[PDB]
Amino acid sequence: TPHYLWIGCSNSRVPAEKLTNLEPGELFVHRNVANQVIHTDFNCLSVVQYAVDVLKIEHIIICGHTNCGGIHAAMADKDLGLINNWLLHIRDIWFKHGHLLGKLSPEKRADMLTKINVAEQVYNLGRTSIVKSAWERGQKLSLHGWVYDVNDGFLVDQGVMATSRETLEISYRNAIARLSIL
Amino acid sequence: TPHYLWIGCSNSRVPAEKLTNLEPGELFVHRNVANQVIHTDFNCLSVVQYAVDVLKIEHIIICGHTNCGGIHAAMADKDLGLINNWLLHIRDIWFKHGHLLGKLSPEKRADMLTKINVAEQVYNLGRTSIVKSAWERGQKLSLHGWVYDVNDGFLVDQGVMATSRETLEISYRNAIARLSIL
Amino acid sequence: TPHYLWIGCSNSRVPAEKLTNLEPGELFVHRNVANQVIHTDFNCLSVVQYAVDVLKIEHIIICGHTNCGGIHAAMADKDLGLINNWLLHIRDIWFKHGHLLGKLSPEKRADMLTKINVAEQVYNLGRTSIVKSAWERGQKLSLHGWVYDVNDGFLVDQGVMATSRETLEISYRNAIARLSIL
Amino acid sequence: TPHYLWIGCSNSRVPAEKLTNLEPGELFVHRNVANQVIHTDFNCLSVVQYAVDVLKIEHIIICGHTNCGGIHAAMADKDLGLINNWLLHIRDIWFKHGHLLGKLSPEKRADMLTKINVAEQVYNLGRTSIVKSAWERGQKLSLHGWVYDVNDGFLVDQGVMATSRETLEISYRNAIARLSIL
Ligand SMILES: [Zn+2]
Ligand SMILES: [Zn+2]
Ligand SMILES: [Zn+2]
Ligand SMILES: [Zn+2]
Repeated sequence: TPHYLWIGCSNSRVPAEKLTNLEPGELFVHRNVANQVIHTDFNCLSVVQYAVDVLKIEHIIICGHTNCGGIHAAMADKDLGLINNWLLHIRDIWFKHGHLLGKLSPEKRADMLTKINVAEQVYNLGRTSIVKSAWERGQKLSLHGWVYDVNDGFLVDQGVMATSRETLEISYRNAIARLSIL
Repeated sequence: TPHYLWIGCSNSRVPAEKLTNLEPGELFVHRNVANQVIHTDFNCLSVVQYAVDVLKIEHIIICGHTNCGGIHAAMADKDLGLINNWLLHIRDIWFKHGHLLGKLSPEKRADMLTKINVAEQVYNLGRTSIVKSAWERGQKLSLHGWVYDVNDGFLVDQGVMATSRETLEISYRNAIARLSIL
Repeated sequence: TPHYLWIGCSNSRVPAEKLTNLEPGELFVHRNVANQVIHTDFNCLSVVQYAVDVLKIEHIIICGHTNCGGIHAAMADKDLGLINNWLLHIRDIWFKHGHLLGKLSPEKRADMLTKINVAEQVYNLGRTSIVKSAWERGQKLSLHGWVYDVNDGFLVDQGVMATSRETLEISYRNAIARLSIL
Repeated sequence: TPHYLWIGCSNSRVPAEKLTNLEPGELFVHRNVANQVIHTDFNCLSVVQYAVDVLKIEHIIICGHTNCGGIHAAMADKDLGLINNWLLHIRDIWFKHGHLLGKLSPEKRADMLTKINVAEQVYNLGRTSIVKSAWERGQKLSLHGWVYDVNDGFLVDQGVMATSRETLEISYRNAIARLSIL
């Protein structure tokens, strides 16, 4: 059985098995554009549920990555059909952290939004009743939100780790605080 | 750019870049429970849309797999939270083809539904207006439905394979016809 | 508090309060294009849940109606953006009952698909774990699927009533049987 | 044809054709819990899309309402199944404006979030590529955000009102600004 859920980007360069060292078959995997955990996405939350409730997975990694098409698209004006809907959530995050991102060098803005996004998705994941329950019923379950850079390993935006709803609060607000340091 | 969208199951026992000899960086990936393409799932369809429109991918592989817990769960009566919703589509598929599955021995059954599912999902994928437009505007785009025999090689063909909406009808209906007659 | 959930079409001529005689405030209302209950629609199922679990509603009416734009669109070839995704579920129903509908007079085909649709949505609704639970925990909860005709009151396609998962099976397969009589 | 899409809450205490003096047959309606327009909700957005593209509606009224159980539930910690997912968007809105709501007395709070929600939802509705395209192609389309005071008249203005994407930014941001400053 798998012990890890990897929520990553569909992006071809970011596959769990090569960013991780996990034994073959340890990785339950969900990938979607910009590694989102939208509150009302049955797709992702079904994986999270199946992971958490069927497989009793104890680690969920939301891995985002740099130079992520989703993030760029989120920030772009292009009509990408359904992607617009999907990335609107990311734009929400973008707008929510507009103070911070406005400051940043336009190019780095994408990479910040990637870091932030992961934070937000973990925050989303961790506020899921799926995860909140796993915890509430004392199941061990750690959420991690990382950002993998194509040319750099993990951005050490480590930030995003929750093992409880409370640690989520701290980690999340903490990560957001860290990222705001500039 | 990658050349394949791989829509597969979140089941680790199916790592795409490994089980195809394809390069890492060549598989745009979406995985979800029982590798579904639900008409109204922005998650998957965003991946597809990103794949088809942004990456201009030419091959969408929906790859199911045997001993897929998704498929098993669909056939269980067990309340698996959000997953029940997700898997009710698979149960539609089960019941849609209940007669075929009725005829089958109750283990063959799972692996049949697994194959059928791939077909249904290809069919869904191909009636996507995303995929349909790609085709309508001459975008070379083939849909492929495979099942990875988890305990084995790899059924590099469920027969379902569409390079157009019409080839979709044929391939799919033929696949179903076939799978209904061994 | 409301005692009835009305899942109807967004169609302006089909508002619950005027097709029903219910006291002001008795109607929890969800309407969407072609009054669907898609397994993985958080929107509708949230209303169903809220209805069933918060409001302890004891009656869910999926009211469809004749000359329903959704149904027509379902059957039509038009690109209606997100509507295509949404009505693809209805097309599924259409294709699932293609034998029956193929027979029918093209015009009546739409009205049959409307009757069928309601059956299917109730079937969907009733296989929801929300409803299955209400029942499993002995809560009184009756699903009704009707089809209101603009010029005729209810099509007496009465069919579609479930007060239990078993009655759903019967009512549903029964309704489908009735509709197949031609 | 109807001239208004009414996006409201499933709460019966809000019947649209009645509370507006509008004709029955003039309100295309979507209702859901806390009258949300989630970027990735095909349900609502299909209604909107049908409204905007098929019915060529010129007014989308998102109408929230006071003592909205949706809003209350969002603010409760209670596990309400699928509804938690649905309401996590409202909780984002709550927390997004936590400071404002922090400042408020904990009852004003609900009715504030109710108003804020309408604004957020209008904002979401207006960043819909559905609505954005209608505008981009000169379709006369105004978005309106109202709150029906359930115990009263009707706040025929939350201030949020957009006839374009730019008027969307202004109206929305202004609404938020306002609601943050009484
Ligand atoms: Zn990416
Ligand atoms: Zn599987
Ligand atoms: Zn209709
Ligand atoms: Zn309400």
